[PDB]
Order: sequence, then structure tokens, then C-alpha cells
Amino acid sequence: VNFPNIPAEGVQFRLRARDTGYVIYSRTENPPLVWQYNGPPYDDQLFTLIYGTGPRKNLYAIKSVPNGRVLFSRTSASPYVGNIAGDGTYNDNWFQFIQDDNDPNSFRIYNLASDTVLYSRTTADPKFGNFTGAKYDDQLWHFELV
Amino acid sequence: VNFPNIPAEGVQFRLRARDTGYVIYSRTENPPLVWQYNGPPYDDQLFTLIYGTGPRKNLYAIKSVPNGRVLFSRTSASPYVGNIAGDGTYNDNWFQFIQDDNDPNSFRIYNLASDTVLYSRTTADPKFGNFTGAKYDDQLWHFELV
Ligand SMILES: CC(=O)N[C@@H]1[C@@H](O)[C@@H](O)[C@@H](CO)O[C@H]1O
Ligand SMILES: CC(=O)N[C@@H]1[C@@H](O)[C@@H](O)[C@@H](CO)O[C@H]1O
Ligand SMILES: CC(=O)N[C@@H]1[C@@H](O)[C@@H](O)[C@@H](CO)O[C@H]1O
Ligand SMILES: CC(=O)N[C@@H]1[C@@H](O)[C@@H](O)[C@@H](CO)O[C@H]1O
Repeated sequence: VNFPNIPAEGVQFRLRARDTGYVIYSRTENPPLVWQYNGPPYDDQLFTLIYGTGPRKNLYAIKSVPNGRVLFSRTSASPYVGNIAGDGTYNDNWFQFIQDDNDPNSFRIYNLASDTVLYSRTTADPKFGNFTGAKYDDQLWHFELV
Repeated sequence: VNFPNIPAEGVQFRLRARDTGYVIYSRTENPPLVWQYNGPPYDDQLFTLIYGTGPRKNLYAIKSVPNGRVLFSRTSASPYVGNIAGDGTYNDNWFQFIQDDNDPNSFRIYNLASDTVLYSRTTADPKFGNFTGAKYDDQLWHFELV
């Protein structure tokens, strides 16, 4: 089931992991350009959604407020999770927000092109990334409206 | 996770529900045109896949062998599950095959446009249809190779 509380188009938010409490950032300098962060609020943690239509209905591009780049999640080349300019020019720029089967208040950030979800953990490196496999709690996210 | 054993493009198969053992049929006359059936093998139970590309990567159109129509699954209008001429003109003609979380050999027939899965049951009417909500075993299918 699609997450029932997806922010309206253009509404700004942070993406915060339910369990770690870390947020995603998307920047243009100093790789990794997309990663998780535990610290003060920076503008590169702010996102809006571009609503997919037609073949992209129920998918969304995740766009950076300060730099305008959208996220991608792929398995073909490094970096696997990154950003790129535009408004979702490429297939792997498009994400589905899938409500958790148990916790109705959180969702997975799912990529149709790559069949992956984003995760945030405190355990094994890489501590942030994408993943194809079983459901784990470290794949659960919140929209944090600002 | 996408079902790892999706038939090659153009290969013929039946869609049989794991629990009821009923198969889907798709015909042009006598409604319901798409429904479940408990009985002998007939041509209107035979399907092939059109492989989606580009924005439809990891999605598939399900085409009927004897009549050439593709399936649809929608919540907008009755019939909710049906067929239509073409090769996938509409977004509700496009399906993802999502492996079950527990049973690696079965999958849900998921529609991105409508956020529904197909089900087959012996209990309440309608005994075949689509559904937006929790995971139930009556939503599990096999590709039956012919
Ligand atoms: C002083 C400095 O570089 N701090 C960076 C900041 O620029 C921002 O990218 C943040 C993630 O929101 O990560 C921090 O490590
Ligand atoms: C053994 C191990 O590292 N397991 C992790 C699992 O805990 C979870 O983090 C998942 C990503 O959601 O990735 C797996 O590789
Ligand atoms: C005008 C209208 O309703 N168009 C629908 C279309 O949206 C789609 O549901 C299709 C089945 O793939 O059936 C059509 O009748
Ligand atoms: C309350 C109720 O009847 N729930 C059913 C559920 O058991 C299952 O059959 C599902 C289809 O997967 O449809 C639901 O309407």
C-alpha cells in the first residue's frame, strides 16, 4: 500500500529514518554526495517531491531544495545512491513510498527501476545505501515537515 | 523484491493461485470477461508477457493468447479487473510481479497505477478481484508453464 501521507508537491521536508533518527542529505561537493547525517539542520537535508504522472503515477522524484538535483538509486554503477540535475530525467530517479506492513506511520523509499529500498543503520559499512531483499526496520522512513 | 523467475518475453503460461488452485481466464464474450476458473485447461487461460522498457522497466503487460487483449486492474470503474485491446496503452495495463516475503516460489500480481494486487478466494463475493491493503495468502500466484 502506498504511504497515505505523502507531502503535497513542493512542500519541504527532511527524510528521517525511524530507528537511527538520521536524515538524508543531498549535496554537490565532497563525496558521498548523498548519505545519512546525525547533527545540526543543514539546507542540503531539505527536499520536495515532483509528482509522477502517466507511466510515473504513484512515483515521485526527490528534489533538493538548495541545489535542485534529484536522487537516484541504482545497482549498475557507483555511486549506487546519488543525485543528478533535472526533474527526473532518468528512470532510476523515480521512487514509490510504500507503507510498512506493520507500522502504518513509516514507509520504504522504493525504486522501481532498480528494485531497491534505501536504508539507514548504525551497524555495518556501508551504513547508508540501497538494498534488494527482505524487510528490515532500518529501511523505514518518515517525512519530517519543516 | 521482484519475482526472480518471470517467464521470458513471449513464453506462454497460466496464472494459477497458490491456495485455491484456480486459474485466471481472459475472454472477449460473456461477462465476467476476466475471472477465476476451477476446471479443465482452455486457451483463454493462456497468457504471455510484454516486457516493459524505459519507464515501464520491471513492469509487464499480460496478454491473452487467443484474443490478444491485455489485462487491466483498476479501482476507478467496474469491472475492476478486465481486459482491453492493445499492448498496454493505459498505465493500469502494467503489472509488477512481487515475490512473497515468506514463500520464494509465489508472487503478487501488483498494479502500480491502482496500487492493487489480484486475489483468488473461495470465501466472500467477489471471489476473484483486486485489492488495496494488507498481505493475504489468497493474493499468491504461480506461473504455470505450458
Ligand atoms: C561543515 C560541514 O561541512 N558540514 C557538512 C554540511 O556541509 C552538510 O553537508 C551536512 C549534511 O547535511 O554534512 C556536514 O558534514
Ligand atoms: C547481515 C547484514 O548486514 N544484514 C543487513 C540487514 O540488517 C539490513 O541492514 C539490510 C538493509 O536494509 O542489509 C542487510 O545486509
Ligand atoms: C476513458 C476511460 O475510462 N479509459 C479507461 C482507461 O483509463 C483504462 O482503465 C482502460 C483499461 O486499461 O479502460 C478505459 O476505458
Ligand atoms: C475483511 C475481509 O473480508 N478481508 C478480505 C481478505 O480476507 C482478503 O480476502 C482480501 C483479498 O486479498 O480481501 C479482503 O476484503
